Amino acid sequence: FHEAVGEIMSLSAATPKHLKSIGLLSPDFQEDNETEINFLLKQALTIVGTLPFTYMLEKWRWMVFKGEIPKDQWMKKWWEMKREIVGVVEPVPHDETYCDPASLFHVSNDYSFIRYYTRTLYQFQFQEALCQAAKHEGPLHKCDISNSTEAGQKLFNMLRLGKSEPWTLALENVVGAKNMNVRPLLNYFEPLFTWLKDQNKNS
Ligand SMILES: *[C@@H]1O[C@H](CO)[C@@H](O)[C@H](O)[C@H]1NC(C)=O
Ligand SMILES: *[C@@H]1O[C@H](CO)[C@@H](O)[C@H](O)[C@H]1NC(C)=O
Ligand SMILES: [Zn+2]
Repeated sequence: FHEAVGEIMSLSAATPKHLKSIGLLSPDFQEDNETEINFLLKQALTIVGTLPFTYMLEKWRWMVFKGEIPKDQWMKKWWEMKREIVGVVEPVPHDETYCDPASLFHVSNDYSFIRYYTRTLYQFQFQEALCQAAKHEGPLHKCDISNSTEAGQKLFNMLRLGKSEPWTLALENVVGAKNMNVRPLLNYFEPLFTWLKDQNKNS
């Protein structure tokens, strides 16, 4: 929750609407659909890039800790999972002597990694929610929650809650749902999704 709340503010502030309203961006600057596509793809290379990697890493760690993977089949299973979840193949073969996942900082320093997954969703579930109280009409990526007191009050109703109540109840106070949902992310990236589908006709 902490990082999602921190991140939605930056997501809204980076919009060209707030930039042209703050004076940094000249008012005589109309955003072309090409620039919107470029910005969406730059965002996706981070947001949608990290999701399969995070999910695969956490699944491998859970399967190791649960004993489903034998100690002599770790790297085999790891590079098997990476070839069908992340879609990434190792350039050179690795035996059980390697510990490639341990080369990551969060693995060798004993940090839970699933946090970076849910945080990627929650923010969008927040953002898509906060644009409803802000009465946004256009695409989600152009939404700005500024100047709208209703969205701020809806957010604060959960912010003041803290840990006193279950996180599901906190979600229902903003997104109106008890379980995490991925539909806001797809709604956010739909303009990029259509363009990507159109660009891959022959590939
Ligand atoms: C919010 O209100 C201020 C005050 O009039 C205005 O300057 C600004 O353009 C409005 N919109 C945004 C996105 O800041
Ligand atoms: C932007 O819209 C124009 C008008 O339909 C179109 O010709 C152009 O291909 C579009 N570009 C992108 C990146 O969507
Ligand atoms: Zn932070």
